[PDB]
Amino acid sequence: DMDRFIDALMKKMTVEEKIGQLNLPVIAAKIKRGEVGGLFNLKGVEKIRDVQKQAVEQSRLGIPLLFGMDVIHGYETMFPIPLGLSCTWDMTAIEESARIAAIEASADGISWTFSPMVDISRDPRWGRVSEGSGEDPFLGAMIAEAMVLGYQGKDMQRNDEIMACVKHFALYGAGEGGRDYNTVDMSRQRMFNEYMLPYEAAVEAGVGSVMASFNEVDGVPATANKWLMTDVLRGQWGFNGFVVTDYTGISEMIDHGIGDLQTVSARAINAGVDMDMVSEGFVSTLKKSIQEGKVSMETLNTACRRILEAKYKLGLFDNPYKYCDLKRPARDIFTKAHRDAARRIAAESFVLLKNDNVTLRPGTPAEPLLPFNPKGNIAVIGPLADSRTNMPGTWSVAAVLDRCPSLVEGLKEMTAGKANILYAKGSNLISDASYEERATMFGRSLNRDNRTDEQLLNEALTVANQSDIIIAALGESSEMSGESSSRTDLNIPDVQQNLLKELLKTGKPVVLVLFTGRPLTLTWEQEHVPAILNVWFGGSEAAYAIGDALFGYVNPGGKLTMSFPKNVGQIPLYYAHKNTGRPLAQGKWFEKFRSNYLDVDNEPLYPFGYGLSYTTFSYGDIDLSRSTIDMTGELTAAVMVTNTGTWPGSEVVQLYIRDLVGSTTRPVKELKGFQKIFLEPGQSEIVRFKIAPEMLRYYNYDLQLVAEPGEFEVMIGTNSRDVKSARFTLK
Amino acid sequence: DMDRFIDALMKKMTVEEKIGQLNLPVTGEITTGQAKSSDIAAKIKRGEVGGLFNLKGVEKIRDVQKQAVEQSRLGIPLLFGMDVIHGYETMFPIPLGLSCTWDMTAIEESARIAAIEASADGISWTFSPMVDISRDPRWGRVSEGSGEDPFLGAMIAEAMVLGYQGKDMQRNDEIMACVKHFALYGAGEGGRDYNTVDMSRQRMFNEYMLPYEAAVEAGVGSVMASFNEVDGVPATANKWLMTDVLRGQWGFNGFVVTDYTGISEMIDHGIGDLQTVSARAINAGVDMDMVSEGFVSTLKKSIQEGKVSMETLNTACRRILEAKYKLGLFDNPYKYCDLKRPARDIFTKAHRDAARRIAAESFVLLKNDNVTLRPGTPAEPLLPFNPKGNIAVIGPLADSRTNMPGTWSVAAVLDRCPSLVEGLKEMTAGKANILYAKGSNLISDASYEERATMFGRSLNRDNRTDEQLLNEALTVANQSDIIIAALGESSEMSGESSSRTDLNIPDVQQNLLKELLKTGKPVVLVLFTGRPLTLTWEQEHVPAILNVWFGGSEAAYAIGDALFGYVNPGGKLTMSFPKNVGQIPLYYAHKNTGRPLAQGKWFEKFRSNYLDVDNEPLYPFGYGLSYTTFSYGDIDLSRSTIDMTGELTAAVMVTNTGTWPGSEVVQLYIRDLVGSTTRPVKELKGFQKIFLEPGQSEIVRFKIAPEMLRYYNYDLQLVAEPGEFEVMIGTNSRDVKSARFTLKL
Ligand SMILES: [Mg+2]
Ligand SMILES: [Mg+2]
Repeated sequence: DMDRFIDALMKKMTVEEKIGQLNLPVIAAKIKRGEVGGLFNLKGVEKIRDVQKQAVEQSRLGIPLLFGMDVIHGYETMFPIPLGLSCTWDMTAIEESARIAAIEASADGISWTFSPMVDISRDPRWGRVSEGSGEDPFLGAMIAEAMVLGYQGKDMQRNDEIMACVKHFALYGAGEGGRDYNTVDMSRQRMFNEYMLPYEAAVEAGVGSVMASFNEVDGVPATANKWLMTDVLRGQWGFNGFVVTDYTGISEMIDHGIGDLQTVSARAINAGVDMDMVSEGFVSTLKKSIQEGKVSMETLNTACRRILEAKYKLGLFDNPYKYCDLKRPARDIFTKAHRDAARRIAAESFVLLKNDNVTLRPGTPAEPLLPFNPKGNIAVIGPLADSRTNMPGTWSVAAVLDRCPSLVEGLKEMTAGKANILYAKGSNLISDASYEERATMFGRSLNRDNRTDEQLLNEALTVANQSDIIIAALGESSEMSGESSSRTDLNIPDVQQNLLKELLKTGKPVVLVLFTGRPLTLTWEQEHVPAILNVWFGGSEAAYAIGDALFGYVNPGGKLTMSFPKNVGQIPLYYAHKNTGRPLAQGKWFEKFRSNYLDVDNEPLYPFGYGLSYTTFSYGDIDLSRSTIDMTGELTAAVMVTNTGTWPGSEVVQLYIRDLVGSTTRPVKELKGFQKIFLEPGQSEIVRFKIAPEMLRYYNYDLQLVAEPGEFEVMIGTNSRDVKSARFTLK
Repeated sequence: DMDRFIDALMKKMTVEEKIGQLNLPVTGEITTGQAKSSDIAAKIKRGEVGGLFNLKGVEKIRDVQKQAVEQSRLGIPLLFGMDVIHGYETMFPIPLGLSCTWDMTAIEESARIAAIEASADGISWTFSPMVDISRDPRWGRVSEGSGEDPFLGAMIAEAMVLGYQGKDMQRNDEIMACVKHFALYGAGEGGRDYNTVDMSRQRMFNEYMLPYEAAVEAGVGSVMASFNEVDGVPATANKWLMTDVLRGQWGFNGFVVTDYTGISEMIDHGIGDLQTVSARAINAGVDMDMVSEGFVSTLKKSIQEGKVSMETLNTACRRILEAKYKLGLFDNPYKYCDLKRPARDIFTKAHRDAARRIAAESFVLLKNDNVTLRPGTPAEPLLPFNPKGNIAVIGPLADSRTNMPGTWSVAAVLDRCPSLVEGLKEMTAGKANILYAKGSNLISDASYEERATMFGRSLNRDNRTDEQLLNEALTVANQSDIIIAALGESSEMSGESSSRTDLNIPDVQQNLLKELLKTGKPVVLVLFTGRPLTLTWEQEHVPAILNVWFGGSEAAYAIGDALFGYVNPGGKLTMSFPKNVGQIPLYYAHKNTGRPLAQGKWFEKFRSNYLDVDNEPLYPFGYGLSYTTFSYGDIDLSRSTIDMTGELTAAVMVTNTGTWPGSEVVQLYIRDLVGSTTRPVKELKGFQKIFLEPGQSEIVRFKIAPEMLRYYNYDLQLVAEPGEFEVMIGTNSRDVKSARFTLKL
């Protein structure tokens, strides 16, 4: 068993060797000296197996390395960016995507992924919303569990299972101004009720590791916050794994302004940080701090033991080359089977935001543009129409970017012999050249040239006037989101929106195929464009998935997981908000002396849980099996859902609960369940949710997790806004 | 003594009479909320009323006080309250504008004058000062406060309280003040009034609380509970706030009043029914119920049921009686009911002359670039200029009397204030011709204009086309020697329940501005606003920009004073002006983060920065220009190391290097370089407003002591830690000279 093996190995180690287990650089001589616990961002089973060999046969002790990577939404087969993927509301598919990424990464030497990212954000200015699962902790928690299980399985003993790492602990999504890395501040009550659940869910799913965040919390960088890294993570949640820093998290505490490298390195290990990514703080200062009494041998031994336990649980002491089978890449990476799964999941992720009836043929009743049969001349226009490299999304560091089909390429393939795909670039990404350069970093160039926006527009209008339909492929480049990609404006960029306006003016039907890593401010587009399909960034097979949706091979069933505001001046806008003492009643905007603005109502353009279908669904009234239950009781909430349109399709039936009165103020609703159903036209299904007091608990003023007696409102519907309602009492 | 008198009075009182002292109905003509009261005369007779508010006029107040004194069983006199915010009838600048004077003597003076006028007319109690810290210029109530900084906020709070109350409120021209809104109301989410507030305890104490504490320590007689929740509890039910901090920590001896229907609004907040939330309020330390009738209609039942004790009720009642006693109302119920005072104390020339001086002192010169007026002559700034020829005054703020005083002017006579055109015409009679055109409406949307001009601020929008308005303005402009573009907000685009998601000069006004600039005539933007605006376009394109906020009843004259060079602008901003609303919140006293963007390095991947704009406000905290220029020598520190017992002096020579006499606000900032928690990159810890003649120099000296270096650490201990400090002095928070020193144990 483990405790004896590790007891025995640690009794053999020098202090330098114990310190070395805590070092994660991004070398050959360091491994020989036992100064390396793991490496990251090394790609290829060949390079990795050879680094493992050195560790195993050329260090005094032969301790095997962990090999890490940001395997975030795929290894080479790229699934949608996590924010897009969350809109599937499909935990089975989400688990599957993680399973596949693990199969591919493990095939190539990787034993550890820095995933899932589970940070709640209510602030769409932050580029890293693309990396998460939206604004809601219940859904965030369910996804956290699905991802951990996908990567790790039961117990990481299979050679196609790897160690997951829940990040970024904690509260990194609340950075002020939506500006990445910026100050975070909130009450403890808000932390636990509104931000913490997804981290806790990952811990409770058995996640092997946790990554400490860049932000301060209560004026202490998270990487030195003992309350977080020990008292909450271990003391409250019983986490048995290890904590890694984010990239140079330790030395960045110097800039944060809490001390010199020795001081913050000591504070980090004393807080419960076990492994040091890149900074070399632990390696270069811990011996000196042990000599001065600033860090005890107990503390060092604990950190070391945790690293060794992780290696042992991965089976690395049984076999250092568990994940170095040179025959696996050919069998496991970028296979048709995997790519087909990615295409299926990508189509499932898209959110149909609008699909109004349009007058297509003179005299006929108006009908929607989507879906359409692939025939005639199909214009595909815009700076996202013919880019391979922008398809997979940000966070695709192992992807072969220029191997992904562009939208034009994929639609060409899918329509060959049936329709002509007519391309025009239409516009640059944005007017400002310098902006375009930074927005297309990391190999995402759109090959901007000397052609002016007027030139590009004119060419596009010529093409558009040759066509029967216009697919406007517009929005963000993939690197307008991700890390260090914060925006103060959330529009479709200037020249693209002008292009869109001019395309509409041709009188040809226009479908907006929107690429984005985040919520955008879309009021103009909602007013003027007949059809809006949010495709996020769908991964390496996005082009094919988009064709599937456009041509009706798949009926869109995605639902938003983050509010879409009308303007940046409404931020933060989130569905699970408090009522205030002066709530504006529905339809009363504007009212003086209510909580409202002079210039816009309080509502998002599209709420949490919003998404349309090529069919329609109708909800009957809610049946509650009980009108009252006590602290040990239960009841069932039941609703009949009917497919009332002409298309087979899926619906995400959403369960919300409002605690009407609290000892503290409670949100106007909270997601507490969901079921994704598939119905043929005319078919009905009674959807049942079990409601029990465990679900009704919340962190009160004293941070006691309790359900208080009183009345609750149960709401069920197609999104967080449009719901059927019923009430019951807890005694 | 007071205790004996109050003991005796309380011995006579029924439970209903003690409950009645906690009740504050609304009456009169002033509207500051939705709910209205009824049956007040009979309620007073029954002893069910402790005070009233929104009643204006000494004759009306005297009649009502005579009903209280002569016709209730016990004759207990009423408090009479009003929002006397920046003036009674003689109106000073809106508080946010006034804060830009950086002149505590003038601020105190303005409060003194307001107290003299209000007290002359029956008022014993003002709901002032508002001291809420805000970093969010979307919020309309930034107009009512003193900006984003707690040090300056605290000094202003003291100045206002002292101005209203004096030493002890004994004089008949002294009134009770009420610090509001306790607490954290300026941090409402989205900048949307009344919305959720949430923050850490450390943030509360380091960043938000000091101004409330300063008012308490100045002896403020009352505190107003805020509308927002704090830690999930409406402030009106928050016992930690209203008891533990206010009384427990700060030793407040006065009483707590709610804001307007604050108690019944807790039902909406979602913490229970009227009885439950009223019981919670009084148990928390709330003593007086504004309008809701929570206390009067439910406390007896709660007392019968054991939800509120007799000791709790007695304590709340005693606090109200103590307030009345300290104001001298038991000695003389009619102290403030001198029917002959209004004719001699209100809206006098002396008061109005002071308001005119203080208004000119409040303006902030944001830009004043050289312009070539005529070939062969070197370029000069447009401001100041001699009044001569044809001076155009154009825009929707050009000829509006009622928009001059600003929001929260509930007792002002709005249509008596001169418009800008009227004032400039008076000031230039026989010297220049004042030409006028409205030029544009306030904003394209007529429904918005209506709600923005409520409370008697109509601009008299007509059915003229934008074409008619613009063409008339262009005909004026093309005959004019200079154009005064009087643009910006209407007064009620700020104040309560006036939040904006866009902070531009409104559409049709900005279009007007573009067209005026296109004439090629020289254009001065005289900008009216209650809040920071997003002015990047204007800073690029307009030669001269004078921020006049809302100057009060004499604003038009003060504006003439500045334009014509009778006064040299010396105002400095007290709140950051963002480049766009996507940067909110911007504030100068911010943490470094772990990935600070080095100066001049925008854009850098993997630093804390945005893709589309740099991190900086257009105009930083403390920003303001003059008709002259000031230069700063290097800082001289008297020693480089001190201990906790010591002190040092930071000195710098400031020289007037320009051609005009004028004032400079010399600002002291300190950075605690290393902390056990992260510390702001700077914090204002002092200032001195100096006046220099051209060529004159002055050595400005600041005492720096360890007491100034304290902050609330992780454990909320108010401590100074040993280590390095950076002393910064300069003309605003951005442009500073630096020196370093060490603090030791
Ligand atoms: Mg309840
Ligand atoms: Mg220090």
